[PDB]
Amino acid sequence: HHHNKDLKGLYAALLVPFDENGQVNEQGLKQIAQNAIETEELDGLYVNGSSGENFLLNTEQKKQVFKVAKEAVGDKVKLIAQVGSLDLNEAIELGKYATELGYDALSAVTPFYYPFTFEEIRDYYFDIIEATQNNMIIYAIPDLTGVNISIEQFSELFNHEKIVGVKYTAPNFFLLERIRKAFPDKLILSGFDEMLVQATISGVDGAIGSTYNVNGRRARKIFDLARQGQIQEAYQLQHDSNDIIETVLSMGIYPTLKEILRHRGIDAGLPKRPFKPFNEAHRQTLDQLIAKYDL
Amino acid sequence: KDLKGLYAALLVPFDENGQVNEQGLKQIAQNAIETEELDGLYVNGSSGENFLLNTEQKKQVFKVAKEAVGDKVKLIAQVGSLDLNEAIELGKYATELGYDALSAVTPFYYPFTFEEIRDYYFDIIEATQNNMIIYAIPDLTGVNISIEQFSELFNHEKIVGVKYTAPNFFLLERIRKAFPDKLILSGFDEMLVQATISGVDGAIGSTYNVNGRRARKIFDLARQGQIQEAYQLQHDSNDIIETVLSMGIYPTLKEILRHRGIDAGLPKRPFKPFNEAHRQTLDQLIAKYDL
Amino acid sequence: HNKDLKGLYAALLVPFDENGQVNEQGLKQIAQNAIETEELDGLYVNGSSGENFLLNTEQKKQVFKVAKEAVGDKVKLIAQVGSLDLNEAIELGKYATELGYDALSAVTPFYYPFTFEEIRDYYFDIIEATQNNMIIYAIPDLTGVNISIEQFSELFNHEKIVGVKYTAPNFFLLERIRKAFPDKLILSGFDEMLVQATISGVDGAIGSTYNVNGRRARKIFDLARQGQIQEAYQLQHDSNDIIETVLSMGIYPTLKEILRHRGIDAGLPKRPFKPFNEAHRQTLDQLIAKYDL
Amino acid sequence: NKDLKGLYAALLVPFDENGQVNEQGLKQIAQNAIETEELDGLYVNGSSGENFLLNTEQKKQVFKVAKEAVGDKVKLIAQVGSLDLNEAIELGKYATELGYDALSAVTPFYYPFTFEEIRDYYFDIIEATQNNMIIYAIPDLTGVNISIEQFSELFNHEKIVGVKYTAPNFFLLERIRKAFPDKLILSGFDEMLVQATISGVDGAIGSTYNVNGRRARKIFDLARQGQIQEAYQLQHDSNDIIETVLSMGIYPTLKEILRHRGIDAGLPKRPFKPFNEAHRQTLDQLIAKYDL
Repeated sequence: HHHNKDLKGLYAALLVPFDENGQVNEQGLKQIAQNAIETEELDGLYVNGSSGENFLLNTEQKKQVFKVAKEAVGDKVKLIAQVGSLDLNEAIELGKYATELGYDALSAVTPFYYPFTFEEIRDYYFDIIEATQNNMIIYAIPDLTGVNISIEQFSELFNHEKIVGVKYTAPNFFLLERIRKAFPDKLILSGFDEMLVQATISGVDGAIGSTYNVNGRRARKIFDLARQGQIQEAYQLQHDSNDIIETVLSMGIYPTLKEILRHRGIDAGLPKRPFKPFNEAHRQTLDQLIAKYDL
Repeated sequence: KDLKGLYAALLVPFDENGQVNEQGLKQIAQNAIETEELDGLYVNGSSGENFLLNTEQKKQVFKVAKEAVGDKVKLIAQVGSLDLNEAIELGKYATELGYDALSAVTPFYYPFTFEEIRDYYFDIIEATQNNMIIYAIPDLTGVNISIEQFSELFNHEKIVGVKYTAPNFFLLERIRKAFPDKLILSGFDEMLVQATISGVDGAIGSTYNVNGRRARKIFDLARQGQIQEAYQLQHDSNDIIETVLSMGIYPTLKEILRHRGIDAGLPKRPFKPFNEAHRQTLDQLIAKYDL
Repeated sequence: HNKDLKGLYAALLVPFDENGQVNEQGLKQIAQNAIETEELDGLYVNGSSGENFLLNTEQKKQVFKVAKEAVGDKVKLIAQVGSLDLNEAIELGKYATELGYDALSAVTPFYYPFTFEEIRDYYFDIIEATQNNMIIYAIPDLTGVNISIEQFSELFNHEKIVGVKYTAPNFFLLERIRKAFPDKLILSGFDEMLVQATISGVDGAIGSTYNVNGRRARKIFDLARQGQIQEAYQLQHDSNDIIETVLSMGIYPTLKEILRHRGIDAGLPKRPFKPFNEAHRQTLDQLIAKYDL
Repeated sequence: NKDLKGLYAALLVPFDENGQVNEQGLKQIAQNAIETEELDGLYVNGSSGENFLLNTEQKKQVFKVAKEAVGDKVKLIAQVGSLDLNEAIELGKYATELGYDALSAVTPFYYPFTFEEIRDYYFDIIEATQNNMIIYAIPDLTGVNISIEQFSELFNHEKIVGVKYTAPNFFLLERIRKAFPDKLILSGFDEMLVQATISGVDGAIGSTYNVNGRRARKIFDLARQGQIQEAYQLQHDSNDIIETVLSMGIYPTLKEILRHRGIDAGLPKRPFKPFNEAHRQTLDQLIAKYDL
């Protein structure tokens, strides 16, 4: 019954603080990590994903993020390693690395940019797994990648015993339900924070999110209350969170989330160029959001 | 009447020449209210093959539907058309028949500006004096209506709500919050449970013609907090919905009703009749879910 | 004998009054302007440009009849009868055939997600009932409907599907179609890309802006085919200034405003299209003086 | 200080089984583009070179090998665009120190960057390298569209000297052409070379020119000579080639055409799959029919 359900829970998609030269701030990274567990009371980190600006880093920076995040948390804390890269050699090297550190599972975004064939995408996942022997979590983000995965295609992927589930962000709830019903034996972690409540009643096993770095407590309440049948209160907390998410998005989500962390005393530094620093023309509105929701 | 609740998007049976089978139409209407226990009918919508009809057929449908059902049945008339004159004329005829509100698809095909789209709704309201329900269906029309555009529409005291089909639950949420006193009726049968926990006041659907009981149970159980059960029922409804789409929805839905002894006739060309090659699979569905 | 349908057509504009009723005398002036002033080979009638999809059946007939009575017997006349209502499409196709239009045309059925087999048989039904030649009208940007080459060949296999009014913005698809169907009429419908369309082997063009810019359009088409490509292109530069400007202002109302400045009773657009905005007038007059419209 | 008009090969790269660069093979591909295909230049480490699959050393190696493989009459453009701005700067410097005539960069993708962010990514690379820059716009792969307004702001930088244009819109191309008469426009859709030519492009960069450049130049010359019907006939032929190679997996197949000439074409880098032998006969017919 609990087969493949080990990595259930709520996960922060770890944010990364940089210095003026795109270099990782290690003490700040350590702080954001500890904030996700200790303050936001979350189950795990999903490390070197979209939110950690992973795709702007060189190979050594990524390793560095994999190392500091595991150092900064206790053994009870679930850890997923996003090692997806267009460079399959890099992703294997990062895969072996993350595995040897004790990350409980790997994840990889679907290959993008090039119009890869399904067969090509499938064997990208098969090759990472072959070389690393770790469990693998599909990361489907069609809004950034342009890549869509039919139900027939998940069936082919989920047919590998080491492809354990999916970080699901397509916004389609007909698809999510088909998937949920077709593959009950597989983990589905949802990736759209602003739709947590809908994903919960669609039977997701949990969620991964950028905004759970600042709003992990409301997010837990949303997930737990919906699973309890307290729909109305879950939805009201989803209103609050959607105020939050909509505001962060209109200011540049990763810098803004990082400014919210700064305000708690964290050294959240800067985003990596070409991402721009938080624009001060947004500061007041950001402070109102913070006061109002006590972030 | 307050317009809350569950509506069949009324299907229409046609003969070989694409003419309305009045007697089968009466039967389809009575099936929705009496057998499927629905609150009302949404008449001349997408599911009634409305956009294939001429003006007289439209009137004929409005008349036969209204005459077929109890006085206390909620009735919404989709009068939306690319021909504004036609829509005004149809809005008047249905209002005079006693339809409780009007509904109109966002003008489509031509790339109308928002202002143009706005005053089409306002011209319709002005000529008819009936309440109006926006029919938003971007998958069919290519027209999206942003939150600010909903604000301006909803500022009109006679635009009392939306039949919402955009597959976007972040926007559904924002609209639900920004407009707590407007009517929201969801249009995606396959996502009724997600729409319900999102605070819609009801739902309009083509598959409620055959599966309105299950639909009611999703809406009620989800709101009473029996969410696991609501969701299981959605799993079941989505087998039904998936099969039917794969077979051509309107004719397949009509084949299901024909099975109950209803004279569900034919789809209007250029839709093709139900393909016999699907019948076994359809029979298995009907048998499995007692349709 | 049948006319060679090759050539340059106005997508005919229609003037209305305050109530969305056809202004017949203006419509006549518009049809005469296209042929006598703009010097075009023919009329494509009740197309997108005639605000056709806004009309009732009686109105579409009216427009078919006025357009035909307005031009000489030499003038090529194509009737757009595409409609979601197949019965109406057939009644219109027969009415235009009886008027003596040289070909029918029909937009691909839209709104509903029709099947390709369904789109095909809508066309075959129209032909069966009218016995006229049929021109497919591909406007994927308004319909959201696309036709692949295999779908075009299944369509073009009908001997009475004589061609396509092609408005997809894909010059790879167009080349393939040009290649695969040398025996079929391809008329391009993207006025702003007439030069590229000519050099790709189109048999002519249908277009709304030819109502005011037909002289330049003909020179683009002639010069491009004579290999005077640099001058051809310069006239497309100038033509696209005009297209872009009227686009920005609401194309059908603005084109009818230009017709108005020639003394034509171009009336109003049919609502929900709004009338030409006075705030654009100055710019339009400058455009009119600079390109002598 | 060359003007950069003309026909470029987007240079393909041959790999071994472990995704490593086959150098000897690379040299043959550069020389085939220049010597056999009679082209003005190479666009190096672009989409066609499986660039975005490579690590940083690999991109250097390609830049270095391609450059050593050709003479000084040969115009060279270094595509250094990268989600990693540090890396993009690093490569830009390296290419510029090797003598590349200009740099090029794909618009930052994956993340939904704002325009200001896209603009300053280009400005920083210029700042750091001081070479000329060529915008690589490829909306079909990136989902990034550049408006005429955004081109004007970009082209306002004296070092942004042009654009490799692969958008499929000829109204926009014509607009661009008219508004920026002083800038370089190199079209990137091989299947639309003729239409781009008569639309006033200064030349073209393409993957199929590795095997069909001779035929390409004739499209480009004939259409300018106004030998339009002939140019277009050669576009027909070319598009039979393009369509056939696309249906088989463009980069591997193109490299298999090169093998028939005795080039050590190697393999593509995974997750790209090697040319599938089920296509062999059809490819051989194509090579035979179009004399490749």
